[PDB]
Amino acid sequence: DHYNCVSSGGQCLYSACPIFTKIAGTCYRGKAKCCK
Repeated sequence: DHYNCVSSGGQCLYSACPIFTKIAGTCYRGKAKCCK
């Protein structure tokens, strides 16, 4: 979720995770990706 993502150094994004990151969970009731 958003809290876990952000406090674990990730970013919440609805798009593909950007270059040099990869999916590591979700955010925003599962609608977005957590990218790290």
